[PDB]
Amino acid sequence: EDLPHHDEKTWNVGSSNRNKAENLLRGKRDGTFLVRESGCYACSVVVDGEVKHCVINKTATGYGFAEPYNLYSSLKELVLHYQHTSLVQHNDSLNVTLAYPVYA
Repeated sequence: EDLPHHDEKTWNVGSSNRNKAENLLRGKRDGTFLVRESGCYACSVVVDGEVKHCVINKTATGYGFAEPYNLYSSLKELVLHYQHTSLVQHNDSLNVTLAYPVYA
């Protein structure tokens, strides 16, 4: 019953790239997502039938999608927040939550 997001291996694919992310998310439902590393981090998430990508900033104050909200202490804390809060506030093309970990 607890969210699958609590196991970071269900969504953090480690060192990867945009193409690999597209192949992993192809055919997945809206809200399926992953976090990838290498520009250190990014989020790939399915929105309205398309795979979308955005940067995850790693700053002095924490992780986030945009200032003044780069304040999450870890990637897991970031993911848990955006599991219930839409990314739409940061981008009108990203009206989605991080609902389904790619490997859950």
